[PDB]
Amino acid sequence: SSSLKIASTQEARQYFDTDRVVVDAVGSDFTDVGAVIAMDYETDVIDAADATKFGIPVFAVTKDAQAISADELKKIFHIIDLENKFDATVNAREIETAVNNYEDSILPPFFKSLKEYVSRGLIQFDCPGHQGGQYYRKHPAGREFYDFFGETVFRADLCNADVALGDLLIHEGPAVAAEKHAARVYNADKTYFVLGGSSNANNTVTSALVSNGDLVLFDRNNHKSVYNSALAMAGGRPVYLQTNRNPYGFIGGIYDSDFDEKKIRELAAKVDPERAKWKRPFRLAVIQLGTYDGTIYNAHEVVKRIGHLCDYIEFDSAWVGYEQFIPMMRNSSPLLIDDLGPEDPGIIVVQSVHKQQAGFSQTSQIHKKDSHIKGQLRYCDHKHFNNSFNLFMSTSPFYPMYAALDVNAAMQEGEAGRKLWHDLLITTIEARKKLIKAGSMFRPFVPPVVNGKKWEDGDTEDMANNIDYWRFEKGAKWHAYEGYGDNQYYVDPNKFMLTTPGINPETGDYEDFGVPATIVANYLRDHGIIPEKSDLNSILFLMTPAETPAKMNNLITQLLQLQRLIEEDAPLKQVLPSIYAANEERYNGYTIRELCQELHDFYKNNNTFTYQKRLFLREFFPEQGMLPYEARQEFIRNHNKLVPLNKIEGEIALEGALPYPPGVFCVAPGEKWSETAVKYFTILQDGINNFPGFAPEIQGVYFKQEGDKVVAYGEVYDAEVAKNDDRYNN
Amino acid sequence: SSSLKIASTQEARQYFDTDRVVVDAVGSDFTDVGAVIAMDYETDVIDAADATKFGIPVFAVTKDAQAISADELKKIFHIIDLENKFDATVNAREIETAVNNYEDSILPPFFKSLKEYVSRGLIQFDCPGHQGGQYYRKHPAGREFYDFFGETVFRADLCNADVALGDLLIHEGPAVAAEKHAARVYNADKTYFVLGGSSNANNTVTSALVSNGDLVLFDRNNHKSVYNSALAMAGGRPVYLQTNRNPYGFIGGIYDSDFDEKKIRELAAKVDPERAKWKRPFRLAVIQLGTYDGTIYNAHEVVKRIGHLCDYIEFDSAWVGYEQFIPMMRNSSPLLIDDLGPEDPGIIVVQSVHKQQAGFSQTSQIHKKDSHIKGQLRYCDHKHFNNSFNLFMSTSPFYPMYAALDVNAAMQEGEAGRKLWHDLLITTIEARKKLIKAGSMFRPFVPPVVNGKKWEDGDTEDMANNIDYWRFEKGAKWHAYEGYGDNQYYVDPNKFMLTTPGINPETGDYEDFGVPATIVANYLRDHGIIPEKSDLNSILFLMTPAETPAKMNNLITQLLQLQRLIEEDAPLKQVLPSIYAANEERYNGYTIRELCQELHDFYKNNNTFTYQKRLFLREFFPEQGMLPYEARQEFIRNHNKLVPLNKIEGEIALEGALPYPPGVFCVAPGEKWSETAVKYFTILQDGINNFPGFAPEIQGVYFKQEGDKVVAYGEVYDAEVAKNDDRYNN
Ligand SMILES: *Cc1c(COP(=O)(O)O)cnc(C)c1O
Ligand SMILES: *Cc1c(COP(=O)(O)O)cnc(C)c1O
Repeated sequence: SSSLKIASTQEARQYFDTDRVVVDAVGSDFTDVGAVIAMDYETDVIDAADATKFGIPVFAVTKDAQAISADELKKIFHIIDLENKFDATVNAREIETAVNNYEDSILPPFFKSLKEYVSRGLIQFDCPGHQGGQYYRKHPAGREFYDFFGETVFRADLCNADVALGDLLIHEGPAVAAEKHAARVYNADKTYFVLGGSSNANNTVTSALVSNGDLVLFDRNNHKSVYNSALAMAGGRPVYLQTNRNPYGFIGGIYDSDFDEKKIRELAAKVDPERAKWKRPFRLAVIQLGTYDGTIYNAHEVVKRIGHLCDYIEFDSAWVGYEQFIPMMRNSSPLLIDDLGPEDPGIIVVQSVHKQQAGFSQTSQIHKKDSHIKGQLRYCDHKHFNNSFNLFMSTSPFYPMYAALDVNAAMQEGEAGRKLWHDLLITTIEARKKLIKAGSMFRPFVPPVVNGKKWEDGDTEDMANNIDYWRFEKGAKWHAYEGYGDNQYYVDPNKFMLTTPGINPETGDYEDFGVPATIVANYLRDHGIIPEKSDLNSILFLMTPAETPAKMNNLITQLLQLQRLIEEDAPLKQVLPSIYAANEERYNGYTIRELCQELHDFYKNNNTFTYQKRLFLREFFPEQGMLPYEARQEFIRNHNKLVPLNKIEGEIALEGALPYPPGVFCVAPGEKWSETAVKYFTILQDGINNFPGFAPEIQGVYFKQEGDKVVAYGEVYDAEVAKNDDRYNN
Repeated sequence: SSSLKIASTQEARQYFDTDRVVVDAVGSDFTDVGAVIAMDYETDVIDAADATKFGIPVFAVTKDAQAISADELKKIFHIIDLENKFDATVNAREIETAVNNYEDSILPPFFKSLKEYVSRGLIQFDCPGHQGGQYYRKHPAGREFYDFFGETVFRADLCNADVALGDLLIHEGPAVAAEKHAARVYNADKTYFVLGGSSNANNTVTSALVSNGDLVLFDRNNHKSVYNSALAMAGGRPVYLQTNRNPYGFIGGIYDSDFDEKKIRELAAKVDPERAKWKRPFRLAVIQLGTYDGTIYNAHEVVKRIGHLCDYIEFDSAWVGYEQFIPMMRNSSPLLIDDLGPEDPGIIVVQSVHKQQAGFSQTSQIHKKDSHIKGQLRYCDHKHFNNSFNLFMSTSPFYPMYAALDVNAAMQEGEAGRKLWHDLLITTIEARKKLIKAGSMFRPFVPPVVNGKKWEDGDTEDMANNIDYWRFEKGAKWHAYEGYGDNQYYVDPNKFMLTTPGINPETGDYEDFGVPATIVANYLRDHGIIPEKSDLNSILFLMTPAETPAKMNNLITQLLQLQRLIEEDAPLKQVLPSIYAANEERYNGYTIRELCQELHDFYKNNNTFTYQKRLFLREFFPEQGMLPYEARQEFIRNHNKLVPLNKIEGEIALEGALPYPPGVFCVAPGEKWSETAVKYFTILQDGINNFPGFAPEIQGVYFKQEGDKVVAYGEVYDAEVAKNDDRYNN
């Protein structure tokens, strides 16, 4: 027991002697216990130690060992004979050796090395220049920071000259040791540890595979990181697949139909020989496994329906990663597709370990699963893939940030790991029942009825393993998703999503009254609860085993409290203190209902959710005036100008239009501004200039303050400036 | 005093009452003190409090205030009349208000906000998914990690849904607030906080300015990050400038001559019109301000000699940043070039804040100083420069890592900051004197004689402000640098460098006996001291105000101890325990002198340092067979094969050859393997296969295990594979 303590029951106490460490009772969560020591009859302690699925060695003290039943013997490690004092020293050695092996076995390779390295108190003259955080504590501000985070995070901040922790770049020693454990845990062929966010992780993927002018099959929901890297950077040629959207504006998956061999090819107008010739016209297809709004794909049906058309497939799964550890979710896992022939695509998975797994912000993994085509000329080897990695991977990775990727792997590994997640479904499934039965107006976006009974009337333990309760059925009265098919999509259970009053189910039109989600997000924040995101008529909360019932019931106290107030038409001053404070003029003497109604009508009258649909509907994509790689260059060269929003229609944008919702590009670079877009943006822009303290987050557009109102402006192609620029012509 | 304590003298104790906080004597370093309280006659305490240049408010308790001299009054903030009890409460209020303002004034904007945000205990449902590190503590390995780094580093790990700390991407609120303070502190026009290492910082710079086929003036010493981003990535065309090297193999600056307008242009053979036409044929010139081995440029003579030939200039100053804060070093600072006309180049500075400043690994800044040409078509605005920023900046920066860039700015700011650095010159200058006077065989790479007397016989305080003692004179008996000129280059004082026995000064040839620096690096590490790097006959130690005399004398204890043993020909077992252990066979019965001599002869007989020169000498650059952007594409497309080292001469490399020393590319991508290179690498390769436990670090080359020896192999162009690949031809 180096750091680990020892859990003993009061009776067992007097009978063991590894009194070198910290002993403590059992009502423990057993997470800092290296050995458990109890009396044989104290069977519930042996059971508690057991269920955790942790593997803590249990020692049962007896006075009649021959009497312990086989069954209990299947739960313990060693027996301690209380009536024998000659064994007192071997007893202590056994316990100590046990604790030490327990620990030596739970810690991942890199973390264990780093931890031991720091235990040496080496005199560092290498870089970081802060060396031990000792530069920091010499200055008063440096000292506040040093005492704020603590001496350790600095002590363990090391670099390349600390060879005992290996080489993280070309992967050697503990650095690669840990990456290989990640592989074993995730069922991949190589895991690359990325410390620059899945943003830079994608940059590695695309920049390794895609060559200039190569055909990229594009999921239209893709994060800016894919657009820019695969298309604008690598110079690939996208061939988009339209997306399902709905009255709530929710980001859905790809149109069931868009998955047609025949269609895709025609749809591959782009390079007729590339397409109308090849077995696989696409170098890569990049698809969003799980979207921000809870739609998870059946990785199994995609690889089958489009694998032959692409050399590799990148599943950008930043919003997931855990579906491989939740039984009912196995179909969604692409790394659990064990039967890949030489004919199907090398599969690749990019996941932000910080988002919904255990990791510090900026930590992600790249799982490489492509041995099935290891022969091929299309096959991208490690030398090539590590070349890319090294284009974006810093020459000086933050070490404590690497150990986080390492401890997350062991945390997902084993039944204990998969037990942690199950327990979360039980909590989550209960918080939702509580909200629903409690009468909340904010309702979990889940199937109303399932198996004749209603969703909240199911056995939670059944719902925690029964996918029937988490699936978007083909033809949904409730989800509104139009172009989906069977056993194609499911609802991500760790995306606690709630919808707000304002949108009608059956009818799919708006209602007369609606409670903009923003009013709710703000209320929450004002009461010490930070929501992840809140669109127009929905608010989202991100789940991981960190959740505890108290915390779930903490969110619900506030959700019921905000409702009590909206129905009682309280004063807008009271419900949203701060917004009223700042915008006291504009919101003078308002009631929440005043605002709710007002905001509500804006989008209602503005026919909002109609525009959000077309934006991702193929019969409404903008018009590619310039290829993405091209539009960039023009931008880089300064051949552009700032057309105002209103008269920018049909102008070629040199940057993507990134509004919220949904926060994906709406006009890719090189695409010429569409009538749709322009209008959606105008609803937003005017919404900004009408509801101060409620303005939607936009990107790729700039707001010039035009007297009373502010005004959007975008960087557009200027063929004239370009035209007359003698730097390029000849 | 929120966290800040209070330093009072025993006499002053009984006279003040802000007994709400922690009070403590004065023998303080004053770094956790918000107010200092003493008796008027205790003048040395008021002085100690003063010299720190911290700005701590001093309160002087008196019994005859009319008697305190003017001079002392210029040192105190407020007077405390001990003989007045009615003022007891206003006295306490004053002290408390004082401490609170002191603090509110020392903390940078972002740190202060993050710190206050965490003080609220908000219930986080946003991402990171670990939310508070509470996911981690639920698992035994997660718990070891959670207890290892502590609760705070996790608590303050936030994202976008935590709006109160602003928007770090598009820069708003506390995030931009801090970035602007960095600008004020650094004298730039915009500072961009980069959390992906100067590696990604460079990717931002080049990727914003350089357009495809643009002309890049290339410092041949440039880090892989520049080669790859400006050339291999942006597809720029380099025009190299040869580099000064020496018998120690040390990375020097650019050849004084290479800086000739006429030469540069001819030298610009590349695109005759681009050159033999334009005022500025170059879009960018990327130059290494300060190299790994101590040579710092005079930023003032560069901009003057080559500014007109380029639109912008990127000074990759990752090995520096502090020369702007050291008086004698101002010439080297580019941001302290205040007189920039519309005619001269927008100046940009990239610095790794973690390297030799105060920051966590992966932290760097990009200083944008280009307002002087803000009119121009060549002028790269923020919208364009933030576009690049956002290509590599993660959509989820690690926040604690951002506050590090923030506290580093305040730490450099003010006389207190510039006082911290000076003090370091005084320690460092004294450690070297000690080594030299003590008779060490490892000698600081400094001018032997200066001002008639010898270097270690100067007034240290004079040497800490006198550049004469840190400069490579034109024609040096001692530095061996050949192509340098006057007041062109200086020796970086915060790069504690020592050379080893083995190379002859006067003669510039090897000696008969030599002590490979690796022997020393290894000894050191074996005794709890981590050197930053150790080449063939030199070992480097990186300095910052974190150094303390005890630590300096700690290194020296070990340096004298290793010497005592080398002269006494100890057993190789004893001097290098571990190396002997592992390689017990090979080094059996060895004495250190046996190895020293052996290793020594290897490079001697191998004429090593001659090859290292030509490698950066223009009349010995490889032959560009393929432009860098091209060679990559071919690599990406798989048109390649693994030619072994020995028969790889004159083959086109698809990856740079990265040996150590010096750790810069020796064969850029597309360049065909040169005779020089091949040999240099063969010295290394054979050295690996001869001195196990002493193998040089290589990259871009692979070692296939050929029976007894291992073998280097590089990715070379394969025009045939290429030739027959029907995917590209038409
Ligand atoms: C978060 C996100 C990214 C961007 O990566 P970071 O890890 O946040 O730096 C890329 N793809 C998807 C689907 C994402 O949600
Ligand atoms: C360190 C270095 C880099 C690489 O940047 P990191 O900060 O280490 O990620 C780029 N340029 C130079 C001159 C460097 O020394």
